[PDB]
Amino acid sequence: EMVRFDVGPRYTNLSYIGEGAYGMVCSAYDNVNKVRVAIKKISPFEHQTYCQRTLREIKILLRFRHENIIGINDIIRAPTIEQMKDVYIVQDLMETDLYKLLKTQHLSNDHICYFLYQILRGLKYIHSANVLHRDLKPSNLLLNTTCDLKICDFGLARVADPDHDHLTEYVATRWYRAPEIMLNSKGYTKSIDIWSVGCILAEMLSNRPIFPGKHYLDQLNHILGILGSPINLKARNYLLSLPHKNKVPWNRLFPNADSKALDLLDKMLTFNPHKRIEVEQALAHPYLEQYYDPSDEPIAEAPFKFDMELDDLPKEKLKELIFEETARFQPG
Ligand SMILES: c1ccc(Cn2cc(-c3c[nH]c4ncc(-c5ccncc5)nc34)cn2)cc1
Repeated sequence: EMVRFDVGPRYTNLSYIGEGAYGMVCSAYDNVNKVRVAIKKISPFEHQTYCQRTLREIKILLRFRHENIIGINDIIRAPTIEQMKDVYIVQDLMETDLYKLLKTQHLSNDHICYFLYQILRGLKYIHSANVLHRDLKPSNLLLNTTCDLKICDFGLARVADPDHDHLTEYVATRWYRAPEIMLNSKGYTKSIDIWSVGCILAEMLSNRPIFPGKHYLDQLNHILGILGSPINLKARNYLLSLPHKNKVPWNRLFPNADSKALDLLDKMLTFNPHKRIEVEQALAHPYLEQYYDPSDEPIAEAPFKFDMELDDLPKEKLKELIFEETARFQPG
C-alpha cells in the first residue's frame, strides 16, 4: 500500500499520476509480466451512474481488441461481494496524452496526419462494433510515441441507435460536443464521434480548442461563430436568433495548415449530421492517402447486440454483474 490507499499483490512500487473521477491512476510495476503498468482504482459503489460507467467500460474494453484502443490487462477486487468496495483496472502504461503534448509542443503536419490516422483507425473499429465513444478529446488519447496512439475512457460509451430518442443523458465534453446533441436531435448517431475528431484535428493544428464555450449556449455561439448561421430547439435556448455570421474559411483560421487537412476538417465539422463525413470516407480522404489501407484496418467481428438497454437498474444488481464480469481475473 501507500498514501496518496490501494492493494498489491501483485504489483509494487507505484507512483502518483493524478486523480480523475476516482483516485489513482498510478504507475506501478508488474511482478509477473516484468513491466511498468497503469492501475486505475475505482470506487463507484456509492452512486448509480458511477458503477454504470464502470460496468460499461469493463464490458466494452474486454470485448474490444485493437492497437488504437486501450485494453484491460487485469482487474483485482475482494474475493467476496460483501467486501468488494474497490475495483482496480490494470492497463498498459502510456507515457502521456494528446492534451499534455499540445501544451508543450507544436505538432508537424506529418505527425498530425498520422495522429489523425490512428484516431480514425481506432474509431473505425469502435464504430464497426456499432458502438459510440461519445467522449473523444485530447486527454482521452494516450500516447507512447508518434506511432503509438490509444483511445481510452469508454465510461460514456453507448451502442448506436439513430432511430431512438435516447437534462438527462449526460454528458459529452462541452468543447467537443456535436451541435445535434445540444439541439435535442435525441438519436445516438455515429456522427457525434466524427465531430469530436474534427475538433481534435482543429486543436492539433493550432494548440488550442476550436470551440471553447463557457456553457452550452456559449458553445453554440462558438460553433456558429465559425461555420456561420445555418428551429427544432423547443427550449429557451430559442433566442439564438442573434448576430447572424458568415462562414469563416478554414485557411483564415489555419493559414499554415495543409490544404487537404483543412478540407477534411471542413467535412468533419459539418453542422448537419446527415451531411457529415463518415469514418471510412474520412480514412479514404486524400489527406490520409499515404496511410489508408483497409487490409491493415481491423474491424470488430460482429456489431454489438445491445448494451442490454440498462439505465434504471438498482445498484446492488449491477454490483453483481461487475462481480460476475471481473471474476475471470481471480487466480481461482
Ligand atoms: C481517472 C479516470 C479516468 C482517467 C482517464 N483515463 C486514463 C486512462 C489510462 C489507462 N492507462 C493509462 N496509462 C497512462 C495514463 C496517463 C494519463 C496522463 N498522463 C500520463 C499517463 N493514462 C492511462 C484511461 N482512462 C484518468 C483518471
